[PDB]
Amino acid sequence: GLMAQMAITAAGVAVGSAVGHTLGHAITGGFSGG
Amino acid sequence: GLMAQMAITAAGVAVGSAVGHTLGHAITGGFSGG
Amino acid sequence: GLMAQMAITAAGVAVGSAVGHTLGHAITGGFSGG
Amino acid sequence: GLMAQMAITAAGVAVGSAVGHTLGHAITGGFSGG
Amino acid sequence: GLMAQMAITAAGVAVGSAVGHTLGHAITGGFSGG
Amino acid sequence: GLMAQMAITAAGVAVGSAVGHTLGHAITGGFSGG
Amino acid sequence: GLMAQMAITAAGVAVGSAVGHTLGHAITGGFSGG
Amino acid sequence: GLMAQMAITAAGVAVGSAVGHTLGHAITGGFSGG
Amino acid sequence: GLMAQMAITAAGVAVGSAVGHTLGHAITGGFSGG
Amino acid sequence: GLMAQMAITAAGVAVGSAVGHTLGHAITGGFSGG
Amino acid sequence: GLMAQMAITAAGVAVGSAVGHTLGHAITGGFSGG
Amino acid sequence: GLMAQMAITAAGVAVGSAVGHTLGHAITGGFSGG
Amino acid sequence: GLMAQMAITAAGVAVGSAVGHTLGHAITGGFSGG
Amino acid sequence: GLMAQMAITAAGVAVGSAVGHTLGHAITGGFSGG
Amino acid sequence: GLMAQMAITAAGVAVGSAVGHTLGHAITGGFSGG
Amino acid sequence: GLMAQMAITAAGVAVGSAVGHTLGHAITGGFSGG
Amino acid sequence: GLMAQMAITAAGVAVGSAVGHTLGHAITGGFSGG
Amino acid sequence: GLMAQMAITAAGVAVGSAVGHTLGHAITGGFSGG
Repeated sequence: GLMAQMAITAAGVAVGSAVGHTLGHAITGGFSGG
Repeated sequence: GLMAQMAITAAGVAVGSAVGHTLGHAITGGFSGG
Repeated sequence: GLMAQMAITAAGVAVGSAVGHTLGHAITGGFSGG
Repeated sequence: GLMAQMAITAAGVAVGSAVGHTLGHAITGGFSGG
Repeated sequence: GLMAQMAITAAGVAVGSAVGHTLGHAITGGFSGG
Repeated sequence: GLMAQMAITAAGVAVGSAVGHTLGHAITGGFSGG
Repeated sequence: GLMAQMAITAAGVAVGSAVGHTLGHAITGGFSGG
Repeated sequence: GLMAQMAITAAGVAVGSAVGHTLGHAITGGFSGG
Repeated sequence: GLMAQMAITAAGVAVGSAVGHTLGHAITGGFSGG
Repeated sequence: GLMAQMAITAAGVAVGSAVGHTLGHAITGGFSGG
Repeated sequence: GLMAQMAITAAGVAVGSAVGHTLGHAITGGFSGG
Repeated sequence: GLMAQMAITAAGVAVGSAVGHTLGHAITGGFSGG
Repeated sequence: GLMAQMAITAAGVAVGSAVGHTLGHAITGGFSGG
Repeated sequence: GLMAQMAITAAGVAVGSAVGHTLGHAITGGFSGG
Repeated sequence: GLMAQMAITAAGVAVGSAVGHTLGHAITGGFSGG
Repeated sequence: GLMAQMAITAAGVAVGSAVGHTLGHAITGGFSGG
Repeated sequence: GLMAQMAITAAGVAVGSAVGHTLGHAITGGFSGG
Repeated sequence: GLMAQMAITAAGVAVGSAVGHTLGHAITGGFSGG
């Protein structure tokens, strides 16, 4: 029984082009993870 | 019995082009994950 | 018995072009996940 | 017996073009997921 | 016996073009999922 | 015996063009899913 | 039973080109991880 | 039962080109990890 | 049961070219790791 | 002005079960394609 | 003006089960493609 | 103007199970491709 | 103007299970590719 | 103008299980590639 | 204008399990590549 | 204009398990590469 | 214009386990490379 | 214009475990490289 607060599971990834945010956390301001 | 607060499961991914946010968390402001 | 608060399961993904938000969380303001 | 608060299951995905929000959560304001 | 609060099951997806919201949650205001 | 609060099951999907909301939840205001 | 506050699991990654943020944490402002 | 505050697990990585932030922490401002 | 405050685990890495920040911590301002 | 000697264009495909020949060429004997 | 001697274009494919030949060339005997 | 003697273009592929020949060339005997 | 004697282009591939020949050339006997 | 005698282009590959031949050349007998 | 007698181009590969031949040349008998 | 008699180009490779032949040449008998 | 009689180009390789032949030449019998 | 009779180019290699032949030449019998 595993837990993931933020999970992005992509086994096969092939990106020809990606301008800007890509598969990440663009967090701004606040985030209460405690 | 696993739990995922934010899950994006994409086994086969092939992106020709993606300008801007792509498969991520563009979180702004607040998020209570505790 | 697994649980997913936010689940986007896409086995085969092929995106020719995607300008803007794509398969993500554009969360703004608040979100009570506790 | 699995549970999914937000589920978008799309086995075969092929997007020629998608400008704007696409297969995601454009959540603004509030969301009580606790 | 599985449960899905929000389910969009589309096995074969082929989108030539989709401007705007597409196969997602454009949630604004509030949502009591607890 | 499965249950789906919001179910949109479309096996074969082929969208030539779709401007605006498409196969999603344009929820505004409130929704009591608890 | 493992836990991941921020998890991005991508087994096979092949990026032809990616200008800007890519598979990371662009955190600005604050983040309460304690 | 392992825990990862920030985890980016990518077994096979092959980047043809990546200008800018790539698979890292572009943290600015503050971050409470204690 | 191991813990990693900042973990970037990439078994196989092959970077053809990467101009700028790459697989690191571009921390500016503050970070409370105590 | 494109030409296709054998064309089977099916944008959205969802096959629950298919025992035997399925969406292919079961060519036996001869075929003069020159 | 492209040409395809044998073309099977299926953008979105989702096969639950397929016993036997599936989306291929079961060529036996001869085929003059010169 | 491209040409493909044998083309099977399937952007999004998701195969739950496939016993036997699947998306290939089961060529036996002869084939004149010169 | 590219040419492919045997082309199987599948951008997004996700195979749950495949016993036997899968996305290949099971060539037996002869094949004149000169 | 490139040429490929045997081409199997699969950008995003994710194989859960594959017993037997998989994405290869099971050539037996003869093959005239000169 | 490049040429490939045997080409298997798979950008993103993620194999959970593969018993037997996998992405190779199981050539037996003869092959005239001169 | 490069040439490859046997080419298997896989940028991102992640193999959980592979018993037997894997991404190689199991050549037996003869092969005329001169 | 380079030539490769036997080429296996895999930029990012991550093998969890591989019992038996793996990314090599299991040549037995004969091979005419002159 | 370089030539490689046997080339296995793997930039990033990370092998957790590999019992048996691994990234080599298990040549038995004969090989005419002159």
